Amino acid sequence: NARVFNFAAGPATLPENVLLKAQADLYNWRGSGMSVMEMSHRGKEFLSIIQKAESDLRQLLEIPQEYSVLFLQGGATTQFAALPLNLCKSDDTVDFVVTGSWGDKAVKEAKKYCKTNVIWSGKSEKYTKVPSFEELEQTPDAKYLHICANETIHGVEFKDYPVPKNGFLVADMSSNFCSKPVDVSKFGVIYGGAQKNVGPSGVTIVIIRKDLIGNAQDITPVMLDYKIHDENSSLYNTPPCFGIYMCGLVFEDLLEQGGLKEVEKKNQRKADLLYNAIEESNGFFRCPVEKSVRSLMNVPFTLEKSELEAEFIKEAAKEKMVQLKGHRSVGGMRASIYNAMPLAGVEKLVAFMKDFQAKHA
Amino acid sequence: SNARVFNFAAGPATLPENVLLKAQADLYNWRGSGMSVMEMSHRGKEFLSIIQKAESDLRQLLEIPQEYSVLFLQGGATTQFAALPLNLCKSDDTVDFVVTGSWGDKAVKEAKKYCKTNVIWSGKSEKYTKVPSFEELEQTPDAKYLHICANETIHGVEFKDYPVPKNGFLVADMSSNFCSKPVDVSKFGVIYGGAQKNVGPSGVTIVIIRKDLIGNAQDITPVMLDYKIHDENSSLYNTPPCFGIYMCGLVFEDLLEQGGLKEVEKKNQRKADLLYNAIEESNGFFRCPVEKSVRSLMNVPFTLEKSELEAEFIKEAAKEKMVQLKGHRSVGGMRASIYNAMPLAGVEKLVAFMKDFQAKHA
Ligand SMILES: Cc1ncc(COP(=O)(O)O)c(CN)c1O
Ligand SMILES: Cc1ncc(COP(=O)(O)O)c(CN)c1O
Ligand code: NA
Repeated sequence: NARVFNFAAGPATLPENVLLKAQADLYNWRGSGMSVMEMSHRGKEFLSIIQKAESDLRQLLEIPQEYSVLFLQGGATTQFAALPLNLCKSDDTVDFVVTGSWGDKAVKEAKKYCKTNVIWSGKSEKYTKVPSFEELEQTPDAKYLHICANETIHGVEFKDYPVPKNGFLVADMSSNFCSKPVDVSKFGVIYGGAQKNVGPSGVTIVIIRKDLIGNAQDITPVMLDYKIHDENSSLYNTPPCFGIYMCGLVFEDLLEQGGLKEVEKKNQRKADLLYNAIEESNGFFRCPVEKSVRSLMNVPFTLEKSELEAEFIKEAAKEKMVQLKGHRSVGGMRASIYNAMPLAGVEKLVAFMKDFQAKHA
Repeated sequence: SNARVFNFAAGPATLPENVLLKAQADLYNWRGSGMSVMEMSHRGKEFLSIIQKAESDLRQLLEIPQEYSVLFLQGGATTQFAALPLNLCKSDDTVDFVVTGSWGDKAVKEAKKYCKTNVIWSGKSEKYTKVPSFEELEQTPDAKYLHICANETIHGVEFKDYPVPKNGFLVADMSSNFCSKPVDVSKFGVIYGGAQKNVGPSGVTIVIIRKDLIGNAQDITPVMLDYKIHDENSSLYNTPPCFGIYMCGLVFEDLLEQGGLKEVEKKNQRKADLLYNAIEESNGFFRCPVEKSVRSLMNVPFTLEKSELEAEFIKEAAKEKMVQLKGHRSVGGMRASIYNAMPLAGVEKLVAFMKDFQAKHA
């Protein structure tokens, strides 16, 4: 049967023209006589691919030459260790602003390798807000400030960014990467797994200011050492070649769409349809997140009639809208609406919500 | 070339055509699920069926006993060079190594960050052409484990039988001969390897580990390197390399269809013999430096007496659709990597090419 509307939160839906391009290239990429999956990573074909992927990503996000771009394995969770291993001594302090459970996971891992100060946590109001930056009390000698830019489970997204009092800003942008323009120069490090907006799982992108590379802790595994990866242009060991190729296809296609200003407009448009449906529902559907920080990528919502949640999810799936189930601890629903989710999928969901409400009025 | 070439790359490597064509067919919509494998939730029922079948197929192929875990991880074999001593040793423990090539040497260097190392024997002095007699190896009396690289991909040295560890257990990097032949898994505490030679694309690393060795990692172990975390979450602690795992699953299923590892080994031995016999019968025109009894079935390094002709040999072979034959910078010459999926006809073409080349340049 046909392709479904896939609301999965990661891995996620990918552009159909990209998938079909990959299908067409799979057996024999451009007359090279082999698949990307069979290429030497030190061969001229693969080198062309990873170089074009880097150049395309630099163009898309406007990443200047003062920053390195690394294509790594291990997921964002590997970076939770790599960051303080590379950037801190064991007795340095990192500040965290914790706006959901991904930030909390980052804090717990960093505690192995340095000191951590959680200068603000949204937990007491169920992770529904971003703090006022002026009232944060930042540690005066902090090495860096870590945020999770888009909290995938909780639907809380930074629109503006804090200015570190000392040191530099590090952001986990896994679930909103390449969804909108970002002024990279405000950051020391931007990182994220590919598997929401830019490719399949198995590739993690690290964007790191060059003056911060080097001097990792002695216990840093070679495979977590940024200087090693940078000096070898992400080919220290065998990279995730097919994944990097797929990212390259996605980056190329985002440029063809008109770049990130255009991508942002589409994302804002389709998210507004869903949030407006929720707010106009007279409480039938509810989104807990404070309006100004509502994610364009992950939309958590509940039903006033909580007992109807299983029926909602099951009937949506019969209507080809899958993976709408929300997190264990609040229940309800989560609509993930990443760059490649078609406008028509969001419209189908909004129509289904309207009909469901009228039926269970 | 709009025909597929004979691809002698050392990793990533050639893969079976039937596997690639199955992946092509299903890439847009896997089995009416309505999405690609590349778009599936790792916590969803479709992907769970894929990873579970991949593990089941591998357990059958290798005859992995029930008391071993199978982990599908990211990071390559190089990440395991760190994860092994982090998980298995305290910081003042010792690991013994037999070093038969440069991959083992890299494992030693990384392990030193995490524990003490002892190289009992190195083949470096004879340019990595031999395996030591095992009984005379002086093992450390309290060594936690003994590490080998079962197939040294650059040097072409392959273990046929295995040493018996004295105090601890045996760990083997089988990256470049993984699923080329039967292995008595019970002889090992850990077998590991990147998928990218014999069983899949780059991005997936397999670790087969005895369950009683899991747990008790050093406090500084990253969560992503911790065997207990991966095992208790069945390799889904974080987001796994879903598509790579899928691809490995296809390869395992095809290796079972071929008749399993006894059949795979026969084919490997047969095609390797063709190439080694061509070299030995050439009256010194071609030379392999490796001692005969430990010559790899997977990677065949060889040189020309007239070394000035090596560049032409490689360029001319590539015009004849035999690519990636250049050998390592320290010895020059050539390296023919002839993994499971390398067709017999590719080895036949190279041998015929070698014959013609010698006749022409004799
Ligand atoms: C915002 C965020 N951060 C980190 C992660 C962890 O990424 P990975 O599974 O690649 O380790 C996720 C995964 N959903 C995420 O959404
Ligand atoms: C025997 C062996 N061990 C380890 C490695 C390193 O593996 P990776 O690039 O996946 O880290 C290689 C790669 N050629 C290898 O051949
Ligand atoms: Na201090």
